[PDB]
Amino acid sequence: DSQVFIEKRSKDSKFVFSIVYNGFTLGVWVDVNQGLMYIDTAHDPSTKNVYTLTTDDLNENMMLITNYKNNYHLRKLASAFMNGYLRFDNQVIRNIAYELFRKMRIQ
Amino acid sequence: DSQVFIEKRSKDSKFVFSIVYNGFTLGVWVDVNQGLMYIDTAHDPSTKNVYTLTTDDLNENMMLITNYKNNYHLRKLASAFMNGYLRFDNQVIRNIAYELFRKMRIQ
Repeated sequence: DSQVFIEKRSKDSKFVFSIVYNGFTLGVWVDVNQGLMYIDTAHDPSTKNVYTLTTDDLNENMMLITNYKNNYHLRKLASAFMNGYLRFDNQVIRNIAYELFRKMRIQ
Repeated sequence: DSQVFIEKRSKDSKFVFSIVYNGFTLGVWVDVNQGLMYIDTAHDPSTKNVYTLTTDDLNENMMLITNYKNNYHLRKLASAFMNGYLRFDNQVIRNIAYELFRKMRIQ
């Protein structure tokens, strides 16, 4: 099933933040020189940049514009995905990221 | 009502494309040096870069990822809006752009 955006994170990529989506944690990583972002299960368990996203959406984190003040890393994620710069470690992660993205909105 | 992202287009801004949303035409313009994009009613009636967006959405142009191949200018629009780089000529235009954005999705 279309393993095109499927790349493992590069040696020089750096951790930036995590998303806990339902209860599953996804680590987001950046390769600065390449201009690519990667979503993997690996993460740093002590980071300040953590975002709880849930299917029912009580904290409104699926609302990119409602929460502009607080959600900077999510809006970048969504940009990178739309501008073609997001990479996923696995097809499973990919299917999870897709599902996450499907319930986001620009309001 | 919050006239913050309300700026008229700059002297050096250039036309890039239009969106016909329901039947109303919006011209999108870029100021390259400032890194800002503007939505106004002005447009170039002979451009090739035209995108028909409709509330019921038959052509699927509200699906940023479904139509990745064809919708490059829309994905940039949505990026600019989320990264804080979109400006609107009027509050009316703004309310229209907001409404347009509300029915878009990342699928």
